[PDB]
Amino acid sequence: LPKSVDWRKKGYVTPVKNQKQCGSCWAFSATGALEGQMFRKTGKLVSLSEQNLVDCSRPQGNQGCNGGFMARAFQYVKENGGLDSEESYPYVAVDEICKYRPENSVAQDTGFTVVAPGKEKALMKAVATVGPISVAMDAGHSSFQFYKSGIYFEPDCSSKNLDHGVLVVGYGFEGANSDNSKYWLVKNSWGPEWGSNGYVKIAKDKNNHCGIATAASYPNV
Ligand SMILES: *[C@H](CS(=O)(=O)c1ccccc1)[C@H](CCc1ccccc1)NC(=O)[C@H](Cc1ccccc1)NC(=O)N1CCN(C)CC1
Repeated sequence: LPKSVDWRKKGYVTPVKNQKQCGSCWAFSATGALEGQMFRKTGKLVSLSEQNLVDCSRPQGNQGCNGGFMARAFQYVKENGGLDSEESYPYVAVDEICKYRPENSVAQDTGFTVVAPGKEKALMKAVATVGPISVAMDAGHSSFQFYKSGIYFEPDCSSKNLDHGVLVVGYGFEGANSDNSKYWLVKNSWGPEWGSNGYVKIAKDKNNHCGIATAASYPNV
């Protein structure tokens, strides 16, 4: 595998979005992964509708602004037979009634693939050969809220108790040593003003730091 990967450089990633005052992180992680996979198959990067996921995936177990799972979002897309674009189904950061319109569907999946739980080597393989991967992490510490640059490392992070869904768009390392200061390049959904232009580097190969590889998955297009 390459020593460094950054799918943003290949056009697989849309601009950083902002979930605002709604616990829809899972929806942004899901659309991010689907945007990358749809790009692989069509060569077109189209911003997808998180609102569509928020309003419509309750039957699959999601609770809109009150939390959800990327896996169940992918299941919704499969069962629903499609997902609308952001332009046609705008984000309003509140739970509303499903308004999915088939004519505006621009993405689909037939299910999803789960990365071996807790295996950072497996996650690395997926990121390198598949594209952006949806992941869950423990981002509940104040250190994460205040992240600005460098490699994020929180001694109190849990690899089991996760509370935030984000997107791994690559990996690499700082300094000159390819085997040191390694990190996962993560796209957050708190706007471009947060962290490093909306992104955060999470310590990689540091015993599955913050559970980055505990619940990773990607939609099958
Ligand atoms: C997104 C995380 S966030 O809101 O940006 C946030 C903010 C500050 C610190 C950490 C995280 C949401 C928030 C959900 C929430 C809303 C309101 C009150 C409490 C919580 N979190 C999720 O949706 C997580 C994502 C996830 C995916 C996979 C594995 C582990 C976590 N899921 C979630 O919280 N769920 C799952 C579904 N269930 C019905 C409700 C709770």
